[PDB]
Amino acid sequence: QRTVARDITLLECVGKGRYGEVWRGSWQGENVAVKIFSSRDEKSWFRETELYNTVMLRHENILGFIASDMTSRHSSTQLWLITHYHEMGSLYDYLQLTTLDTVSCLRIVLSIASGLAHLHIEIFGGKPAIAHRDLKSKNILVKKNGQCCIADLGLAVMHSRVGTKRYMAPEVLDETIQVDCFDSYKRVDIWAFGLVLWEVARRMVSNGIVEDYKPPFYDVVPNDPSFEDMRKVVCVDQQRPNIPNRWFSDPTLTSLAKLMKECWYQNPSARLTALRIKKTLTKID
Ligand SMILES: COc1cc(-c2cncc(-c3ccc(C4CCN(C)CC4)cc3)c2C)cc(OC)c1OC
Ligand SMILES: COc1cc(-c2cncc(-c3ccc(C4CCN(C)CC4)cc3)c2C)cc(OC)c1OC
Ligand SMILES: COc1cc(-c2cncc(-c3ccc(C4CCN(C)CC4)cc3)c2C)cc(OC)c1OC
Repeated sequence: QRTVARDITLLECVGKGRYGEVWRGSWQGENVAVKIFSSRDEKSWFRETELYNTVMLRHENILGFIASDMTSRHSSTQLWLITHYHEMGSLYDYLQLTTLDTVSCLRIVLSIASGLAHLHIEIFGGKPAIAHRDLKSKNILVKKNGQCCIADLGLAVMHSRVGTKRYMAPEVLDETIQVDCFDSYKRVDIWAFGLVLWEVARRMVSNGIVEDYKPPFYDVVPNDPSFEDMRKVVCVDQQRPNIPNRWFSDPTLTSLAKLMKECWYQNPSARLTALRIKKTLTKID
């Protein structure tokens, strides 16, 4: 009645960590991305699989799902997540070398805001509201058309492993987050979005000037900062990323500085919503 061609050829490893590995693969002559999970991070595969079994997200700024595969091995279970492949790689990767102009900077950040607002919004008929819980530049991929997409729903929570410590909001670091209020999780994503917006804005040229790529808080915490390192910076001293003087000569960067400030309020309920961020970004330039 029909052949079901399941063979995926793994061609090149494009990422390896404690999570496991990501591979460029081939299925029926087309590139796919294959995430192979470590034993240590099986729950990330289960959570993303459970979410996609609940709602088949389809959005230009969400990494495109293809498949979740569990295969029985002699002494172990093998877990793969198969997605669209974005050959330009992560935003983290891309910003290291590349500088941006006004149009490319805005296109990047508005595409991220678009993906994030899609996750956050409940649609009746539709989708549950979704918070990401690990938004960062390594979890955003660059597409050839200049838009980005959001990746890795292994920590996501639906309404109707913990986050990367460098990007944790103050209420996560001081353990005051209202864990029974779904809006709490959206506001944690907004904080992290503001940090990503800062990372990208630094790489936008104005008046012949650009900042070097740096991760958020590069100047105040070590590599692999501890919870305590982050809590002292963000909660106790209430530091925020630096806005360089040169941004205030450029109307786009002046507007982006204002926006990122309104993602970083200590009071989570004062932060902008993803929908409000989108509207603000459509009115810039
Ligand atoms: C099991 O595993 C994998 C399967 C595949 C795959 C390969 N060929 C064809 C298919 C297919 C799709 C859909 C139908 C429909 C047709 C309409 N009818 C009314 C209901 C059924 C049938 C067949 C699939 C799903 C790829 C994989 O990897 C890319 C798989 O591994 C994860
Ligand atoms: C998993 O991913 C991929 C899958 C496939 C693929 C392979 N065989 C059959 C199908 C299919 C056919 C028909 C229906 C429907 C059509 C309308 N109604 C009658 C209900 C049933 C569904 C599915 C697909 C989608 C191709 C892909 O790429 C070209 C995939 O992407 C990598
Ligand atoms: C963040 O997380 C996930 C990401 C991906 C993913 C999807 N497309 C492309 C990539 C990629 C491709 C290529 C490079 C390099 C190699 C060549 N060049 C010299 C520099 C660029 C880097 C990255 C990835 C890593 C898939 C995932 O799941 C299957 C992820 O997990 C949810």
